[PDB]
Amino acid sequence: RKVALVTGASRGIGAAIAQQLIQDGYFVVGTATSESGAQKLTDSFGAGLALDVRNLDEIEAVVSHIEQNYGPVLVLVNNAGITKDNLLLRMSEDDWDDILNIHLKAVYRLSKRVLKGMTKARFGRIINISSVVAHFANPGQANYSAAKAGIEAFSRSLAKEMGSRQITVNSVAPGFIATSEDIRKKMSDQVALNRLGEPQDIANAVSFLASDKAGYITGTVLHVNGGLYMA
Amino acid sequence: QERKVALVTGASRGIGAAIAQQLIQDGYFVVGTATSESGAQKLTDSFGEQGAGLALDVRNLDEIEAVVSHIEQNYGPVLVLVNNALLRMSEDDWDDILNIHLKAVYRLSKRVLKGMTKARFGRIINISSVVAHNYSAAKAGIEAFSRSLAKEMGSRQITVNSVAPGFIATEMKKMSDQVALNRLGEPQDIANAVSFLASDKAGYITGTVLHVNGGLYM
Amino acid sequence: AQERKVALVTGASRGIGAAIAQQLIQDGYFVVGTATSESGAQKLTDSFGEQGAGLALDVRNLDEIEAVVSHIEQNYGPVLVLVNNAGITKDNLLLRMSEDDWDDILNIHLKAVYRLSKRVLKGMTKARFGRIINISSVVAHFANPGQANYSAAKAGIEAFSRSLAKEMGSRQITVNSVAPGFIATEMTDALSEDIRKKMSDQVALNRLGEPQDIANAVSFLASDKAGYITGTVLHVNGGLYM
Amino acid sequence: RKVALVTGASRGIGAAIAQQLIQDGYFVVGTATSESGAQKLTDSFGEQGAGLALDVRNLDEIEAVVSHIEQNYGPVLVLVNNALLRMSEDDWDDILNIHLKAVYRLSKRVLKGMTKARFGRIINISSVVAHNYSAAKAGIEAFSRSLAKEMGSRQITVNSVAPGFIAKMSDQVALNRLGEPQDIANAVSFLASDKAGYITGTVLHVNGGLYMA
Ligand SMILES: CCOC(=O)c1c(CN(C)C)n(-c2ccccc2)c2cc(Br)c(O)cc12
Repeated sequence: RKVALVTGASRGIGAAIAQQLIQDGYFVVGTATSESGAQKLTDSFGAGLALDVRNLDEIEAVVSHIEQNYGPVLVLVNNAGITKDNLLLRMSEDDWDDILNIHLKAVYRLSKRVLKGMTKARFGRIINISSVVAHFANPGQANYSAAKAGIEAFSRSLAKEMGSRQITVNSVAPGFIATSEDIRKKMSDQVALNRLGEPQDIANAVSFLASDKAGYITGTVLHVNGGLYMA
Repeated sequence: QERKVALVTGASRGIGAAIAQQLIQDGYFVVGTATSESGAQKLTDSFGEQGAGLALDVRNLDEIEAVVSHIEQNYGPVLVLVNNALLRMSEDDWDDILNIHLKAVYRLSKRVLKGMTKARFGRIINISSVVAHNYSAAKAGIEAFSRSLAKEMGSRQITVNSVAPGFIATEMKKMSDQVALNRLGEPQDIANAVSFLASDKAGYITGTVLHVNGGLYM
Repeated sequence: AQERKVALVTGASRGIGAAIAQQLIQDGYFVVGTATSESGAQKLTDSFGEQGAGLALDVRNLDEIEAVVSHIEQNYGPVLVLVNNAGITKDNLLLRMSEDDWDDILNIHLKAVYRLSKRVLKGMTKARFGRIINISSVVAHFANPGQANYSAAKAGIEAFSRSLAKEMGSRQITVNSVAPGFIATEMTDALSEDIRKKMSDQVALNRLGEPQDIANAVSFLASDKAGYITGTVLHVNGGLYM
Repeated sequence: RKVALVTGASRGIGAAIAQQLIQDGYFVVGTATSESGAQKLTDSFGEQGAGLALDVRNLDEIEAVVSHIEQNYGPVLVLVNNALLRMSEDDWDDILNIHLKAVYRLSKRVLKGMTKARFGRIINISSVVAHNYSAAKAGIEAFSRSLAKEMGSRQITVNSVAPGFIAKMSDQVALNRLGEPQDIANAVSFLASDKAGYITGTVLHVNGGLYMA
């Protein structure tokens, strides 16, 4: 069983991805911010670990541990949902740094860390979860938008570098995903499919990318937003 | 015949052939079309029980309508439609290129629209051409057109997507140096993309271009 | 007395930053440019004459940024054209990209943009006039290896610009990005030739660009002739990326 | 003076574009669908422009007009091409023919003169937003890129300009107001000049923040 590591697995999009990767035949390590969260994950499967994506030493702890115990990480899903929206005039340095750290830096550190296993193995999937706001301006989301756009760019670069070693690096960019009724309808009017998304939709795409069926897809953003944004 | 019907234009060889074979494993009844009767006869032989080969020249509108009607009568509504593949040139050559690559897609999409609207399910997938050994006009045209169709067909729960191959093995090779994964694709790689798009796992993906080129272009 | 509007151009010593600063002068802005050293700043003064002023600034340091903007308002006027420009790189394959290679590049490019942007808004919201032009790069969209940190920073700049353009619209402040491609620079001058040609093969126009090309683009957006363009990316790459 | 051809110059955006190109210093030939319309254009241009009748439907008119321009005024070095559902094939054929077929023919026709002078600008303006992924607009934008790659070798630039709301609609716009024809003419004048020599294959959006790409 190739092992797959899914950060932010406790709920929503992350939970759906970890479950789906189980069904796909992967042994799945899901992580959560606190130890309450990691044990549930242990239960939902039958391995969860607590990880703060902001800390380098924790990241080194978890990955080093997994390679000893289960096997080298061969599918890495970087998923994070935390937001700290504010208009720029009201957005603090801490508000900026936190979101940049949790979304973008974490992708750099974990992607850097797993390369070794993937390179030896002749096989690798790094799948980064971005968002449609990387491309759609929404106010109060300066920090979140920038982080997600940075992840997509990062993925393209990393895809060039590691392609020789048969490792694919892609981003999946969810649209309006479910998780005020008027706010909901205004979001819906924009989507061509005329509805909001569900985490299963993202899990389905990540599963595809994670499989042998997507061995020739790399350096791409796969959009899953029902026509909200086309490109 | 019980299964949902998928129609794959130009299913004779390579990518077309591979797409149609996959859609069959996926559980669709597949009608693969070739330009000539001899070509369609071959398809019928190879699909066997779970398909049929029909002759179609995608250029003629009456032939387009005749073929879908024949399918509608014999097999069932067309729920999946896969349209398989220098401007300083003659005007005729250009018009021919856009009749085949763009007008046809428009015609077949309009033609099958009703059946998909009724079932409230539909897949339209357009395969752009293989890269020669980026900003090609046919590809660009086709991808811009998929986005627009997708905007219109969306309310009815129909997805329109294109799939862009890079270098795929035809026959043949340092073109592969240009590819990040460092090799040429296989037709099956495009087949796998189409199958994911064609299935119930891709219900919220539309207006998109799914690139299958190993990082040739990003 | 000085009666021109003030433009601040960060990283104006050489290449693209230099050309931008020289051109905005010709456009009739009073241009303050920055350099990484006091000696670098001096040269800018000896170049901007009585039409501009040089200042030393390490864009990674917040206090230093607050001090410089404060000093501009104190000696020259509010900053109504902000051009965030930075050329510094720290290339490496992710295998050998350290934490500091990452942090430092993200701080110089993306962070600086956030900090300087934020510090000049109110001074722009007051005069109801405003231009923030953020220099991006084509490697934000054009996969390039060994530049993961620089590509992420630049792509982030573009998205940040879109988001701010939305919040600052009511106030008549435009926020755009300009994204140069393969521009002949001091750094591009150092490379081999079959490789510079390798770069040019990819460009549709079949040549490398000039800093003046980027200066021309920024002057246009900075001027009264682009008052209805905001939240966009202006690509100046000769067809490298379409 | 270098010659600029501006189709559909009779009113609004096309009119503003022709006037700005004159100020910039080009000799401007504006086209109108009928002969009186062309005469009107001629009157308004003073002695620095001319008006010709051209119904862009007919390719045959394009040969006569460009030839007419070549013989009387000079070679065309700047060419501005000015401006959708389930409807009959015919409506589609007509829109495409105006928005895309005419452009192709015009672009092909001025290509040798631009090629010989080592200078060229083709600038395609898409239609205003009504009242995004509209087919004519998407098509024209896609077409401009393809033309850009092919024509780049000859130092000819091909770009697109995409207006938003040009004179609530205003509430959707970031700058909170409608644009003016002059907004488009300014963008066009920039691209048409020696300032924009390294810009090709792009779409210059001038929508006040309506859409951000
Ligand atoms: C069948 C509808 O599409 C077209 O007829 C053409 C398109 C595709 N666009 C609309 C997305 N294109 C097109 C082709 C390549 C790139 C962009 C647009 C056309 C170009 C010319 Br010229 C023409 O006469 C017709 C079409």
